[PDB]
Amino acid sequence: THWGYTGHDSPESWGNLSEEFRLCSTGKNQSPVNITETVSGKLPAIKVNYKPSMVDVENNGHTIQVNYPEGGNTLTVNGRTYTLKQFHFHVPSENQIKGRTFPMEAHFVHLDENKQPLVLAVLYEAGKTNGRLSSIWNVMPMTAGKVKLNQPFDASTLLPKRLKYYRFAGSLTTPPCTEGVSWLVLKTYDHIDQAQAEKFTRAVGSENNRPVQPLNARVVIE
Amino acid sequence: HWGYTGHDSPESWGNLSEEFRLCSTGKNQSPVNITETVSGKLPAIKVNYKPSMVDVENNGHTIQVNYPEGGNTLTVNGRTYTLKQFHFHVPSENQIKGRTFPMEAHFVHLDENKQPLVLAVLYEAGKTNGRLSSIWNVMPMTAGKVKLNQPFDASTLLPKRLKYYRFAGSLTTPPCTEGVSWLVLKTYDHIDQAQAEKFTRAVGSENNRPVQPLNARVVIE
Ligand SMILES: [Zn+2]
Ligand SMILES: [Zn+2]
Repeated sequence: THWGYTGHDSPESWGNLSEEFRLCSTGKNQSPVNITETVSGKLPAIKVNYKPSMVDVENNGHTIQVNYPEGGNTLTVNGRTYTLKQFHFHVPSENQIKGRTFPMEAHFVHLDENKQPLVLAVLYEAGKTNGRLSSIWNVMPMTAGKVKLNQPFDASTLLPKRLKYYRFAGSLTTPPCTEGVSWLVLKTYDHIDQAQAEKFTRAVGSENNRPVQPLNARVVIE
Repeated sequence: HWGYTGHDSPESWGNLSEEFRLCSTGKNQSPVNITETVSGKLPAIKVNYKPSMVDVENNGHTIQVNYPEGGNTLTVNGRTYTLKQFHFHVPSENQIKGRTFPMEAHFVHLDENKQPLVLAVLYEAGKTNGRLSSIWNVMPMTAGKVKLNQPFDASTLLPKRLKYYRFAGSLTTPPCTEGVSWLVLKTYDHIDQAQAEKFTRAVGSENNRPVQPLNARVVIE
């Protein structure tokens, strides 16, 4: 069913749209969340192996998504290898750190061999222009459609130096709100100019952040 | 052929057809005016309604939302009833201590053995009911059936607290069949004047049957 962020299709109503979106309102391990209290722990290191690839940018009406038709771009964590399937954006951010909403947030969606999803999240602070995002921003479809990127894109450039992260379990922030998703939110933020965030919104048609959900029985580790 | 006005009013139903004789001779007729009750430990209601493809119908006596497919159920005491349809009455048919409400909704269920169960929701005059808007928008003004294209979840029409009044009754329209389980929710929902009047206009008149004596029945709450 059609769903959105405004009108009668807003996040508060996703569960009433179709029986398949039921977990959006009944789930107890939903995303995004407001990270306030955390438990300090010895978290395992992240091994990222991204390479210049043949990707295609897409405007699906909900976000601007960069699709990877093939494998080869991976993330290894605690012995398990996850393959990057796609990455997209949210303006403003969905997850919050101590009540702070960020200008933008990127979600790098991965899937392991058993099809278990893992999302790596990057938060952006308001500031200097990001040239690393220009290659995608300049070809950004202003309307619903896909555009093949002529030059190979290297997602490695979109990741910080230090890969320390916050770890918790959650779900997809969009319908059907499937749970069983591991979330790794990077502690080191990147940046964007207020104008970059603005062009995004204009292309999508509205802010596309889902409101924060209750942590419930969950503990966030840092 | 029956109605609420003209020569075929509720008070005459039993006289207009041998098939409608129970409307005048029944001792366990609905609706009723709930005044005196017996406090008892009633079983909790388990409602399992979901977004479904339904059709809206103006049959000349009410505005009805039909469910051709199964999947929407109500469970009480291990028994499971499947929602067949829900309709409305303006003003309400049942009363609580002499009080008639602006509107009343009837959710008609049937179990494996075709035993009818009616869940009733009463509405007070208040703010605009936005959860009824979708149905109200496509509401056929003339006798006819229209298939609501977007899915409708009847759970949005029910309050969080499901306490209810329990008594046995009948259908409130001919042939006034008895053996009907009635569960009237204690918590009220709301509608505005416009919505109520809009309903009367499409149906063509007030469609509430006058209250019937309880006789040997007792209402439990
Ligand atoms: Zn996302
Ligand atoms: Zn009725």
